[PDB]
Amino acid sequence: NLFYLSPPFIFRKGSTHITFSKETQANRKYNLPEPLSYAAVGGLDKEIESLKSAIEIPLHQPTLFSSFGVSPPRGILLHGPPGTGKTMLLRVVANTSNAHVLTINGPSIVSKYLGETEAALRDIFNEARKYQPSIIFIDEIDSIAPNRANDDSGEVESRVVATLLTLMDGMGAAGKVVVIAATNRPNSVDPALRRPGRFDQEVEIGIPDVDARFDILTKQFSRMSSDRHVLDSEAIKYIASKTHGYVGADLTALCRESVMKTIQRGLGTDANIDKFSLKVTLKDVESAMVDIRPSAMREIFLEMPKVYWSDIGGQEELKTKMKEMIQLPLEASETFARLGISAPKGVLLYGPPGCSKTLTAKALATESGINFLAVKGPE
Amino acid sequence: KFKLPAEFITRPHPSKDHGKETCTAYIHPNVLSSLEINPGSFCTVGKIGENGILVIARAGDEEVHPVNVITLSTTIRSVGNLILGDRLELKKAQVQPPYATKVTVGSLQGYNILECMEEKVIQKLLDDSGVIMPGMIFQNLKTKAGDESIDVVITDASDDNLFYLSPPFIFRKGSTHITFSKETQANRKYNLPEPLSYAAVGGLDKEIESLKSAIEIPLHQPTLFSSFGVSPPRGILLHGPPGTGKTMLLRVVANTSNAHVLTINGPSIVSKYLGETEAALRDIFNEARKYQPSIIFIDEIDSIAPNRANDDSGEVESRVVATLLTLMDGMGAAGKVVVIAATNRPNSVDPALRRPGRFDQEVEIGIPDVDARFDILTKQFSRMSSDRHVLDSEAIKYIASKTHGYVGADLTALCRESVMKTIQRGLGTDANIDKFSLKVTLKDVESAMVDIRPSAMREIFLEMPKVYWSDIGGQEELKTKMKEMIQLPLEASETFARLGISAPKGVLLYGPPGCSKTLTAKALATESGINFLAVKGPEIFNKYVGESERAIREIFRKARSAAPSIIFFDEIDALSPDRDGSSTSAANHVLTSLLNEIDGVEELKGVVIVAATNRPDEIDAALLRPGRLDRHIYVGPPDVNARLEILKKCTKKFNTEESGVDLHELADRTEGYSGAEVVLLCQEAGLAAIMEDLDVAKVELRHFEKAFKGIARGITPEMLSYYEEFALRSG
Amino acid sequence: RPNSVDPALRRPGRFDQEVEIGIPDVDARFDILTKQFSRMSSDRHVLDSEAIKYIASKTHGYVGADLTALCRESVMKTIQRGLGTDANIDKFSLKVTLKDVESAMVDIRPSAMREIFLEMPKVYWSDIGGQEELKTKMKEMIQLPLEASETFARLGISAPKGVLLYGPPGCSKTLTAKALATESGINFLAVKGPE
Ligand SMILES: Nc1ncnc2c1ncn2[C@@H]1O[C@H](COP(=O)(O)OP(=O)(O)OP(O)(O)=S)[C@@H](O)[C@H]1O
Ligand SMILES: Nc1ncnc2c1ncn2[C@@H]1O[C@H](COP(=O)(O)OP(=O)(O)OP(O)(O)=S)[C@@H](O)[C@H]1O
Ligand SMILES: Nc1ncnc2c1ncn2[C@@H]1O[C@H](COP(=O)(O)OP(=O)(O)OP(O)(O)=S)[C@@H](O)[C@H]1O
Ligand SMILES: Nc1ncnc2c1ncn2[C@@H]1O[C@H](COP(=O)(O)OP(=O)(O)OP(O)(O)=S)[C@@H](O)[C@H]1O
Ligand SMILES: Nc1ncnc2c1ncn2[C@@H]1O[C@H](COP(=O)(O)OP(=O)(O)OP(O)(O)=S)[C@@H](O)[C@H]1O
Repeated sequence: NLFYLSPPFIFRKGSTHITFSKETQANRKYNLPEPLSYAAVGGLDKEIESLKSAIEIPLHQPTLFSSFGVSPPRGILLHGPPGTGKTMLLRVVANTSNAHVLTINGPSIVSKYLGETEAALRDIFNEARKYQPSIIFIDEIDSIAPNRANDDSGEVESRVVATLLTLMDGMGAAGKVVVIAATNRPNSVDPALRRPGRFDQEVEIGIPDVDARFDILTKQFSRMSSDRHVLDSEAIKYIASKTHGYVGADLTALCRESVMKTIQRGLGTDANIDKFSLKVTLKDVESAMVDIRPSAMREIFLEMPKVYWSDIGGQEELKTKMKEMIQLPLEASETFARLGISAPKGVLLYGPPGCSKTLTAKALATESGINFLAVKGPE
Repeated sequence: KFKLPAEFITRPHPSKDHGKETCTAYIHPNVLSSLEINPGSFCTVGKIGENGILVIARAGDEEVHPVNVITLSTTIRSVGNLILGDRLELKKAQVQPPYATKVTVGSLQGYNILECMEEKVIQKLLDDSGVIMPGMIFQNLKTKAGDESIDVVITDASDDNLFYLSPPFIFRKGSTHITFSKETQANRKYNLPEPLSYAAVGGLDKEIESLKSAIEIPLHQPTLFSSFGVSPPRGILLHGPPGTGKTMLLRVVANTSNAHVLTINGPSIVSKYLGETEAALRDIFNEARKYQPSIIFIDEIDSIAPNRANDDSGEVESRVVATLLTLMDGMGAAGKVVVIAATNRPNSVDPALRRPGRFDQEVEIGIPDVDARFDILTKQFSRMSSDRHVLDSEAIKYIASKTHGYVGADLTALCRESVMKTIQRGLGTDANIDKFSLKVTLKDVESAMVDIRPSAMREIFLEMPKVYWSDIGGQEELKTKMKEMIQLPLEASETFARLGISAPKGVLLYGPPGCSKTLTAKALATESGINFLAVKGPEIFNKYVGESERAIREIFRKARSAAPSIIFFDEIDALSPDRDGSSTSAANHVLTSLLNEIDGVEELKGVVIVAATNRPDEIDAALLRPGRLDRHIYVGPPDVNARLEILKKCTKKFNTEESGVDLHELADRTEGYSGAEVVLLCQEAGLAAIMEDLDVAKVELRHFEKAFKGIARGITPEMLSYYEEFALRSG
Repeated sequence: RPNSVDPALRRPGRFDQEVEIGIPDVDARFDILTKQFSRMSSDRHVLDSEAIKYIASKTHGYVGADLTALCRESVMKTIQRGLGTDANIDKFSLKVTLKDVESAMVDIRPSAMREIFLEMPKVYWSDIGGQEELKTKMKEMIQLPLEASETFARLGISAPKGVLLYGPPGCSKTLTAKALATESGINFLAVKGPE
């Protein structure tokens, strides 16, 4: 009657047929945990190889540095805006590397009794020393190791930061141990904790480029079945160029919302329709994208009633020049790049009240595709 | 019933210089019996959490040995680098280790000891051990000359990795063979712990003499003070910026000083119960007093002893501080105990601890200068010693000259990153090269400098392009004057020291919009070599009463740390009203902080201040004085040659050499243009060419004429008259 | 911290009498130094008893433990002087010359003065060309009231304890502050404006 993660069976030669297959993974029926791998991470290629180097040499080839008379780099810190995939990197590092894996999940170690938070850290680092090689993860380091000089950091923060400092570089030794940390606020981490010897490397993990977003979208859509209908490159490339300022969590939300839109369309067609054949068509992605907001833009509220160029009566000169400024440098990038010329990046629209000044700004906002931040004089 | 302790304490053999004892661990017979380790059997000893050494048990006098103490000679203690007072885990050996054929007798003083010594006694000294391993040292063996002594090392043994730190071997006499060498260290593939020594510390000669004076006499020569009737000292407080060598000095003192060593690593003693933190301190000090001479180390003493008047310091903190005070200087005497504490924040340690009898000396471990840095780099590159090709002492001196602001940890990181550049170079030529066979050339140190910023500069995120002095057209006088300040003081330092004069520390760049001011800031940030800080005008201001001044003080602090350094004050007039009666209190206090921090009661040594302004007559006189903003340099609209250089640089990727346009005619045409207007002319011309077609070939004179017709001259004779009548003062 | 103790304990019948062990003045300093130099009594040579009054007169801010540190560092300085003259001179045979106490005073700053971290390179009254009236008036306040204390007590006057230095930028106002820090002898604190 017991409950198992996988059914137990016994092999009895001859009487149990060893039937071959080509499926490279276990049967999907079972909900077996499936290893996360680097192939699921998009972009960040150079950062991924930097993580590989700084994880591999300290743990799996230390005698190379001992041969060269230098200490090993026992620290990596990942910083960059939220949603860029910092915890994804920590989980893939955990699941890929063969090492003792320990985690300080910020507030998970914290206690209201005087010395217990510090004792949790000492036990974690002594376990890492005991079993080698070892990787210690600290997601949101800034939650347990604040600046220690600012006003709100009292004695408790001082003692926790001191424990981290002394367990990384103090009278005690390290061993084949590497500490990997992630933070959205690198400068809120204590300044004496980022010196070489502690978090020597600061592998920045920033917002994706157009190439990075294309990579993330191809890898996200590779997870699905043959119900995509988005041409592996072209449609995904259009979606990647149309996403500006996206970070990667929002792109996953966009894919999930596209699935939601396709299946709600299916329900609106008929309740008993054969959904699985309802390919997510690019218009479903479009309907999804209008219902998501870029990570860097949730707080940019706009009423923006979707102005288009044809609404502006005349002003053909202004329209041509604003096409020059906003559209062309992206639609003809290689030409400007090869001429060594950066397009003009500022314009002043001046004229009597009630002309097309603000309306042209709104038209740029809702025709250029790029983001659009607005300001007013006395606000 | 007898209770078995969980942790034993190392202590020294009192008995003898040498003998068969050299592998015997005397233990309390209660413990020996309880563990069934009868005398003569094989037992293992090791630091907690680590593999163990193999030794021979013996029983100690019941009335002298406490239960905790295990007694070991220097020979065995050298193997695992066991410092007296280290906590041991003792265990019985399940299996007798095998026999080796090779005994690799090394030397520490490096002589041909077989000539300096009679090997017929060396054989006895090697034989007596019974067990043999890599690492065992033998000490103070008198030479044939008698007046001198030698030390010996067993570097390795083998026969022709888990549960054992050093591979244990048994001395099967006759099958064992000597393989003598001058080598001083064990095979690094074993990965034994390498003892620390003072020779690994550089740039702290005076501080090292101070610590040695304040440790040796109080511990190993107390009768000297008693003869004079002065009480011995009890403390040293090492302090200084993070990364300067404090904990390294504590580790070296622990390794080299022949005293019982106890440690308090930050709040390692802080406990949830009401009186356990005080009990821990009292236990530590009673142990120190029981096993004199002893040293009690306290890292992060600002974390177990705050100021006790600070708001956050409650009763727990008060009780701990009181315990320290009473244990160091109270009604009971502490004996021959020296407390060496390291702290990055000396003023957070309670004032009562910082007075004679508690912390007599406070030794500052400061940021290394050029020579201290040369020492550090020499010592590390000597720790390399074959894989370098960085040699002749000039390349390391060059690196010391180039790595400004480095603190000592950054230098270790530089060596490591240079090694990694070597590894990836080797991969760059052979994807399977032998990484143990490479060498780290000066190219690699230079290639690592570009990825290591000083720890002082970590907070200063300035994402700037790469602007060269070749980008700035004209401004030759400005370039010469800026070189005189930025690079000459560092290249011609000896000449300045000889003439007795230091270079001026400030320049005010003033001129009309669009002429080279901030561009020179970027050029310095790229070409200067010395560290660059920048404040973008009113960036510092804050609604609160005392924060806008703290921003100034903090930026100047960060510049002091990273000296030599450049601070660029962009549009400084935002910070410096004229004090003619304006009621803007925050601006006036910012101005006063800036004044008193450029040239005030404390001098500003290595920082050079650059400030750019559009409206230079609005700046205060006290700021423009010599000593703060020494020399005023006018950056005006480019002349014909400067325009022409701008055009040649900007129009390079226009295939102008084909036909149509002629840059000299243009340079003459654009009189009165700011440089930005010339750049705009080129940009708009390229844009018009793109409009006539998406070619990549060439622009035409039609495009330049069209662009010229659009750009208006933003600089007027009133502006130039203003700037020239300001300049008229200099004469 | 007398006020940190509960008032109920600071009541007659529980803590009847409170005794204030204050900071020693010149006479207390001299008594302390006489007794700490009496325990030495033969390795000393400082015994003129005018040398000890001299030292006491220059030990500004010394609280009583600083004087012990002073004697100890004097022993160390004479030790290292002996080693400098001869490589293996018997350290037990040396004597503590007055020069040794003077050379120790350059290292021991009072415990009350240990929170004040001021860099302040050396500057001397000879570096400040001119300003002779200023130098005379600064001496009249910083040194005469300590050199001529008994005369002031006889005439019944206290010297003025404030001076406002004013003038155009670039003259020796802050330079005089650095000169005072280097050459006044007495302790130096500084507040840098809106700090
Ligand atoms: N290539 C990718 N880059 C980034 N995020 C991805 C990527 N692929 C999937 N994701 C999803 O985006 C999220 C990335 O993890 P997050 O933890 O949200 O990132 P993070 O916010 O930087 O880490 P935190 O703040 O410590 S939770 C997860 O929900 C992933 O499922
Ligand atoms: N070609 C046009 N010229 C002027 N107004 C136009 C034009 N086309 C449409 N409009 C309308 O006229 C009004 C002008 O509004 P705005 O574009 O805000 O003018 P405005 O000059 O920006 O006014 P301000 O900013 O308050 S001075 C809006 O209702 C527009 O929809
Ligand atoms: N010759 C040297 N001189 C000084 N420092 C050195 C030298 N060689 C290496 N170092 C580095 O200096 C550092 C010594 O650490 P410390 O500066 O004492 O630590 P800290 O950040 O100041 O605070 P704590 O409490 O002492 S860990 C280590 O990172 C060493 O690698
Ligand atoms: N030789 C040159 N001289 C001046 N400006 C140049 C030159 N070459 C390029 N520029 C352009 O000049 C622009 C303005 O740079 P700066 O001269 O630093 O402006 P500025 O002098 O600081 O004027 P203010 O005081 O900020 S309004 C840059 O964006 C460059 O593109
Ligand atoms: N005899 C002297 N008189 C005046 N200044 C001198 C003299 N000798 C050298 N100086 C220089 O003059 C500078 C003036 O320094 P400060 O005392 O800071 O001036 P200041 O009186 O404080 O003016 P302000 O109000 O601070 S701008 C010193 O830093 C020296 O470099």
